Amino acid sequence: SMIVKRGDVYFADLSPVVGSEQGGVRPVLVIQNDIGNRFSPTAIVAAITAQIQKAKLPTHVEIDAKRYGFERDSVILLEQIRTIDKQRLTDKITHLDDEMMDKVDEALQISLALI
Amino acid sequence: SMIVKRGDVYFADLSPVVGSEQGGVRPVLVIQNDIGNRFSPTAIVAAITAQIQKAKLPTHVEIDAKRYGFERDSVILLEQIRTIDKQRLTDKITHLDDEMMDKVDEALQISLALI
RNA sequence: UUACAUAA
Ligand code: NA
Repeated sequence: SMIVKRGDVYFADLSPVVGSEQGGVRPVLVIQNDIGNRFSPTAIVAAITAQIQKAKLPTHVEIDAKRYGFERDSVILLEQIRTIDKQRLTDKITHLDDEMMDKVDEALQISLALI
Repeated sequence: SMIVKRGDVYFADLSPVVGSEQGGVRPVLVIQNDIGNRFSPTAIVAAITAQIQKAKLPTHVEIDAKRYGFERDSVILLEQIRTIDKQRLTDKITHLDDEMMDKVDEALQISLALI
C-alpha cells in the first residue's frame, strides 16, 4: 500500500454513510502514527468541511485556505474520525505544519477524553 | 439521540466497508468524551474482534471474557476507529472499568501518536 | 438466535 504521513491532507471518498456521519469526497487529515502509516493497508483520518469556517466546538481546528493551500477556508472535525483503507485516498493536497498539528493534537485529546 | 457513555460496549454493524476496514456486526467500544456523547448524534468507537490468535500490536488491548462478561476472549483494535451515527448501536454488552480504560487510553495514544 | 490486513 501507499505510504502516507501524519499531517498529510488527501482527498478521500468516505461514502456511503449513515445518518449524521460525514460522507462524500472531501479532504481528510491523516492522524494515525507513522509506523501504522508505513505498514498498514489502513490509515486513520479526520474529516474536513467547508460548511463552517469558524470552530464551533473545542474539537474543531480552522484551516486558513491561503496559508495552507486549500480552495476555501475549512475546518478539521476531530469529532469525525475513522480508519479508512488507503484505496479511498486520491490526490494529496498538502501537509500541515507543527503549529496546526499541535492544535489538532489538543482537539483530538479533548475529543477522546485523553486530557 | 440516545445517551451513551465512554467505556460502553455495544453491538453495531460496521459494514459496508472497503479493503481492511473492520467489517460486520461486532462489539464496539465508545471512546468519545461524554460531552460529545450527550450532545452529538454520532459516537466515536473502536472495533472489537475475537481473533486473539493474531500477533498483538501496540494498538491492541485484550479483554478477558470471564472477568468482563463477554461471549469469548476479545481484542479492542485501537487502530480500527469509526465515528458512527448512534442509530447503528444495538445491544449493550457492558461498561468497561477504569483499569481496562486506562489500557485503552494508552493504546489510543499510541494509535494516534499522542504519546 | 450477534472478518482479512496492520508495528523495522
Ligand atoms: Na485510491
